[PDB]
Amino acid sequence: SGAIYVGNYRVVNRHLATHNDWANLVWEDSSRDLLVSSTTAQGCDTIARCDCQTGVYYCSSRRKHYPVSFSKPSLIFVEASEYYPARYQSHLMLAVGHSEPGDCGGILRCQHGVVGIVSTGGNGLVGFADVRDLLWLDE
Ligand SMILES: CSc1cc2c(cc1NC(=O)N1CCC[C@H](C(N)=O)C1)CCC(=O)N2
Ligand SMILES: [Zn+2]
Repeated sequence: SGAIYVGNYRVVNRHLATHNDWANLVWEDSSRDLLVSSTTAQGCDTIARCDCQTGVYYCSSRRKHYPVSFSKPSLIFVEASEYYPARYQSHLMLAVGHSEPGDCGGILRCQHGVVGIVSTGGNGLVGFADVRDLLWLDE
């Protein structure tokens, strides 16, 4: 589990979004596993606007933060699941690191702020849904 609170928005994994998220929907994209809903309070997370390929992520299955090198946002094949058929997920960045399904929502951050959230994993690899291109989260 896990979300990004910036301004009047809440950013979560689309496959984990609540009824409240869908009732206050701003934008969703199944191909990125992202959903953004509106909030009544002011979130204080800062979004990074950079091309960093190093950062730190929170791994709930280990109650620990891990430093990682990660790839640039790209289209990557993601095996079928209870939430989606087999498909290419866009804007995904991979890193060598531990992850388990309940780890989705863990934040990835660089020295410039929030980079994205855990969205995929499998065989000593963790995938992150990038959020740095969503310039409207700030405005
Ligand atoms: C960190 S998630 C994860 C971690 C692990 C495993 C599976 C997942 N599940 C995943 O990749 N999903 C399902 C949930 C929607 C995901 C999606 N974006 O379509 C795709 C298998 C065991 C393991 O070592 N790590
Ligand atoms: Zn950065």
